[PDB]
Amino acid sequence: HRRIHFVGIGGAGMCGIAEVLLNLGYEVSGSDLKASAVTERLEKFGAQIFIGHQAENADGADVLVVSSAINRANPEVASALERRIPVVPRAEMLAELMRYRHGIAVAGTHGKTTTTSLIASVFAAGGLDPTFVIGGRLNAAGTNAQLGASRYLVAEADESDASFLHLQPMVAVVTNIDADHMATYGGDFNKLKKTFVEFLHNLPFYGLAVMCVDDPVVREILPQIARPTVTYGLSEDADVRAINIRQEGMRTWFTVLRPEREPLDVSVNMPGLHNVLNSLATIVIATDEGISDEAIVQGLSGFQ
Ligand SMILES: OC[C@H]1CCCCN1c1nc(Nc2cc(C3CC3)[nH]n2)c2c[nH]nc2n1
Repeated sequence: HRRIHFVGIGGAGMCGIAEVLLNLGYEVSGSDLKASAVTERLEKFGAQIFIGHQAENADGADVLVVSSAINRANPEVASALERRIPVVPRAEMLAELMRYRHGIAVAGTHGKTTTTSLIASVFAAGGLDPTFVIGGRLNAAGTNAQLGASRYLVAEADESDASFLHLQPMVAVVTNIDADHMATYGGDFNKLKKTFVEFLHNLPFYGLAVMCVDDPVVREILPQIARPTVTYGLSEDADVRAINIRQEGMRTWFTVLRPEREPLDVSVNMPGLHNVLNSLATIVIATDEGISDEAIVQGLSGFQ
């Protein structure tokens, strides 16, 4: 399959996905109700854009991406269903981008968004210009460069998303495991916890699990993770720990302890121990990746 067609390519987090797919070398087409600077950019990058929804826009497509669900009203979808051209939801195509890059999946009920951004900020300080996914929207700092150009793809992993178990990351963080989304799993918290174990088992044997052992549920499932694991937290028995936490204004300072490394003084421009924990998770990923102490310090502190 070589040509991907987006129904409503302008809106949502549709445009970012199309942009990455162009970067990967696919033929990309899309329809939308109104032309915009978003569709002009996609067209400049090689996408074929149709204004209006007629069945002939899906011609030649090997797969359709829709933003919400399959709508019989929209004729492109119905013309695809009738040719058995698969129609996949936006979120699933978004998840699969990770198979083409060195993916870093940030899971956890709370803190996914700040941790993803901290990671992207540090990697960017290290010259790596990652593409990152927050709220289903693809971003990077390069602006002129196509999304997906970096080797690195940093993405929120939401345990209530239907594609949660279809991510193929190289690195996975679990900041914490809460019962918010029990209804997704029959309303059973034990089922929810098993899904996080399953999610971590999507790592390859050479992958990394980054686990916040300050959360008692993360700590409970730790012995089931049969994947390389680095723990972090304020707990005294974490691999990567924060000590001597202090303040200077809205800036939080602390010293991070790492195995086989000297103590490193960092600071982050956001308050509360949760942003200390977000920094530790970032520090673990950057360290394993070989990023320098200078870029870790610069990425964490210059983060607004
Ligand atoms: O159960 C401990 C959890 C439960 C509730 C939030 C505090 N806790 C936490 N948070 C993190 N990050 C966050 C959280 C938020 C906003 C929601 C406040 N922004 N960033 C974490 C990164 N690693 N570990 C974490 N723990």
